[PDB]
Amino acid sequence: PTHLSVDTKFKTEGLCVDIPGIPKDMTYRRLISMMGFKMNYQVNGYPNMFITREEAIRHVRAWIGFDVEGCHGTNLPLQLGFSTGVNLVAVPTPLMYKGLPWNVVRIKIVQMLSDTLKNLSDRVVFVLWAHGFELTSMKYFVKIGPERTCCLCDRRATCFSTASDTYACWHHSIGFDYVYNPFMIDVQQWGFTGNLQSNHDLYCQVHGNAHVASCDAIMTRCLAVHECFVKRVDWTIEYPIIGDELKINAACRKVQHMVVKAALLADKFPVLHDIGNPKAIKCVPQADVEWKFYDAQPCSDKAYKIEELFYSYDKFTDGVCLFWNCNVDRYPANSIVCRFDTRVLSNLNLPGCDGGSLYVNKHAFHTPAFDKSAFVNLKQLPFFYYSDSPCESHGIDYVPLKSATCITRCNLGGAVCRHHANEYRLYLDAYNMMISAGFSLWVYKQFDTYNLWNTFT
Ligand SMILES: COCC(=O)Nc1c(C)cc(C)cc1C
Ligand SMILES: COCC(=O)Nc1c(C)cc(C)cc1C
Ligand SMILES: [Zn+2]
Ligand SMILES: [Zn+2]
Ligand SMILES: [Zn+2]
Repeated sequence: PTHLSVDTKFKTEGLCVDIPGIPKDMTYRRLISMMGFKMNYQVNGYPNMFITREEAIRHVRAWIGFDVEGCHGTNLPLQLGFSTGVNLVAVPTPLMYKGLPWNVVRIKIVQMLSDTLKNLSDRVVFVLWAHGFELTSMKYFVKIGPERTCCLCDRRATCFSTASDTYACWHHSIGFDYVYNPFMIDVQQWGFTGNLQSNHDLYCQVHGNAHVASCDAIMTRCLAVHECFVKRVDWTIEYPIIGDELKINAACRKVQHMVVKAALLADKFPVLHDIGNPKAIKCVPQADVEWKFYDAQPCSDKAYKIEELFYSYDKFTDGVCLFWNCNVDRYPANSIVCRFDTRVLSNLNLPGCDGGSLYVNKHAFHTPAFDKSAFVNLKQLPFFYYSDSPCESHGIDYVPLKSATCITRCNLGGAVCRHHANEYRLYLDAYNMMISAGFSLWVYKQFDTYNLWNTFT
């Protein structure tokens, strides 16, 4: 059971207002045929246009919500809405475009999907709340057949051009007019009571219903993200590397060791309460401190309430609390915090449910909306580099470093050595990588790097 059987049953009740008289008994095979496509008994990598919830989850980066609303349908104009906020009007002859024939609408669809998806995925998954018009409109912009490769590269073909009779991936599709071998999933097949807006609004207050097709496309995809990543969580699914995943993760580990090490050296807390991932390891193994761990999985729905995390019966007020990606409603004043900023624009961060974002880096993590009020008892952690390692080069040309934030014995002594200058510049690069990936760093108000200078005596 790798792919979705074309002989699987498809519930058609949601389709009968646009398509009156639709048979109750229906398979994906008959549905695809009714959509004007022909599968021709082809065992060439594309067994079905529709996919399972499990395949959809593995391909979350390819998700594009799609809705079609009849403005007046062979005789009537259709409004094509996508979760990118785009609305196109197709004539049979929140960005709104005026009525145009299918031959030009299809060119815009290819361009839009290609720019959105080229750095996210090898495919497109149309996420629907199917009522009929969206399925019957696909024949005007989609072509299907065997799996193919790009004419200019080795990636799989996602587009076709009738002008040159060629196939292309999302990176090489300029001027292509057809979407080739797209995938799709109907959210209505998952068993819901009531319409799209009533199910979406149960969990999300950030997406409204401005009554246009793109609003429904956005609500549709958001509801699918809620079901697959908020209410259901699977950390055993691995996602491919598409960007700076490894550098970002390495940078996070470097910054954590640095910040926690200097907080312990500057304020000498007797105990550190490490709250978060139950698989955490001490980030400063040589530190004197009493290291105590508290297990909390990443919260994917709402931030943890500090009262439920700390109360219900031990002394968190003693020493310092470390919340490394442990999203709480209000941090205590004695904290060291790393909190992901859901508003960050990146190829790793996908739009999520109710202000949250879906951060995909090896695993998918739905993260509650970033809230500046969580950090009221703390301040932003300033950049700094600290090193007690000896000044000794060993073993990439040089320019002398001058910086008030290079906290080393050589800078204290008046002149930064080559070793600490190379290490500072590498650390600053890792730091900038982590911040630009969306991570934010917060610290207890008494934290002062001036206290690190006397750790060299
Ligand atoms: C970060 O979590 C703080 C906290 O309250 N943890 C805790 C729990 C949950 C149960 C018992 C019996 C004891 C403690 C210290
Ligand atoms: C409950 O924690 C109260 C608090 O603010 N603790 C604190 C103290 C007392 C001294 C230093 C230098 C730093 C911290 C974080
Ligand atoms: Zn290509
Ligand atoms: Zn929503
Ligand atoms: Zn040095």
